[PDB]
Amino acid sequence: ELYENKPRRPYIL
Repeated sequence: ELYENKPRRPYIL
């Protein structure tokens, strides 16, 4: 739901 703090690259490329 709410946007949480992302770490590195989630799964993007």
